[PDB]
Amino acid sequence: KPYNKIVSHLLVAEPEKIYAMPDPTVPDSDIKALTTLCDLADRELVVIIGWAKHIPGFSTLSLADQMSLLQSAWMEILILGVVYRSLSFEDELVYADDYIMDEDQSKLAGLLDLNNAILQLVKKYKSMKLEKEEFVTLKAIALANSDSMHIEDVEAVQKLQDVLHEALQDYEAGQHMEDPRRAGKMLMTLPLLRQTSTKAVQHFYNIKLEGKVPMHKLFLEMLEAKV
Amino acid sequence: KPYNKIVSHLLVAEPEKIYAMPDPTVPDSDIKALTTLCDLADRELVVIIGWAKHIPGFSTLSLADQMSLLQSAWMEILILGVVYRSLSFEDELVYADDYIMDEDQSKLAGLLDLNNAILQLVKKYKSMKLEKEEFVTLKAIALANSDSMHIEDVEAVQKLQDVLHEALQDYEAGQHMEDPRRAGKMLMTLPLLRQTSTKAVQHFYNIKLEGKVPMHKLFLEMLEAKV
Ligand SMILES: CC(C)(c1ccccc1)c1ccc(O)cc1
Ligand SMILES: CC(C)(c1ccccc1)c1ccc(O)cc1
Repeated sequence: KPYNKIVSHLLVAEPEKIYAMPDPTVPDSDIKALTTLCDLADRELVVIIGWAKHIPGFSTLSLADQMSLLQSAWMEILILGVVYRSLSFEDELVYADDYIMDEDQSKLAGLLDLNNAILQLVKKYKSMKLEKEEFVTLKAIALANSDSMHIEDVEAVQKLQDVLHEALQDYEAGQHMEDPRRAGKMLMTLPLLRQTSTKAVQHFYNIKLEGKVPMHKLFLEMLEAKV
Repeated sequence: KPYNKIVSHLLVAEPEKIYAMPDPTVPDSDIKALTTLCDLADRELVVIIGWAKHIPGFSTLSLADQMSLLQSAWMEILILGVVYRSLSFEDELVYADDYIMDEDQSKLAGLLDLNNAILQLVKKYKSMKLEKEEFVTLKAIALANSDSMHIEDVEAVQKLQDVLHEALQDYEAGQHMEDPRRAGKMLMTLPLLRQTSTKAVQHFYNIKLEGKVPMHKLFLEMLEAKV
């Protein structure tokens, strides 16, 4: 009862920060902004795949089921990261330490509506005082609960959901006795995460189809996955 | 402890069944199918607005906040209804007793992908053995948790969420002692409901823009709401 092992484990499994490194030789444009974001996402995806192996039971799934979960959840994981990094900021999104977007920049990149939705997620989590413990557990839950149409072992995936849900419940029962409904409140933030992710995916799929922004192999693979 | 009053209340507040009444004089087409569905939805929307007043604290919200919740949640409520009606069927959606769509009909109407997503929701709820008690409580939660950008009294809306979340938790603690994580499992079905609803809204917005399917006042009002 010092607190949940799965939560502790997810905390130590947390990947190091990644830099966006916008090209200082390129003039600022919508194409620059979007090229930078997609490049950053491609590198994050590598780290996410590595991170997932630390989740209890994930590496025991078939490679196919592992990839199905990742192909469904990837954008929710990416978004939750930016959301968390942005918690101590106001009306700004911390994509990286060297890449913090305010309203004007979002307009320039054509991302005003998308970044406003992400800011809505930030707003909700701020008022809830989302902790790192909660963030890492929610990223794991979003992976397990990602609703892929293509799952082979449905029951094993449901088991993984249950293991991580239990970790959230246990953590909340021990750490937040003042609110016995905090775990459920955390789970009730997942629909807006799903909604914002669905919008981000279609948006960047549209950018992919327009052909003006170069994208790397892994990002494209994730983007080109079937719903 | 016979069981939760809010749940009992929602049960008696449950609206009577509505008929689709496809026009028997009109030849079957995609336009007929979609005209019928949108007409049915328009009449359901009237009943949903009436139903919401029975939810504790809802009518105490300002008219603006009431309408914001409804304009964000309406499609999730409509979808959850079809999902529930379809639970004892296989690969068919019971839009109404006189309007049950199989795969072929969905293809004809251009709804294959949408109806497959709704069937995924059905599949999950079947395996969970979703009860009417749970269905009615989830419709209410989806309304309160609908994530409108336009809320005036955020704290009152959060209170409504909490009241209905508490009802779900209490019901599950009393009725399903074999699974102390069933309430959370119910909440973890809301992201796919949100996802499917977002897709249904854009789809029918596209149909609205094409101008070939006539739609009524209230349905259009709900469709024309800002995200
Ligand atoms: C490019 C992408 C997918 C993005 C950018 C803007 C809005 C939504 C997603 C992104 C990139 C990096 C990241 O950490 C999170 C998301
Ligand atoms: C027309 C609409 C919004 C619909 C139809 C097909 C797929 C998704 C939504 C609908 C209509 C009636 C209904 O009970 C639930 C949904």
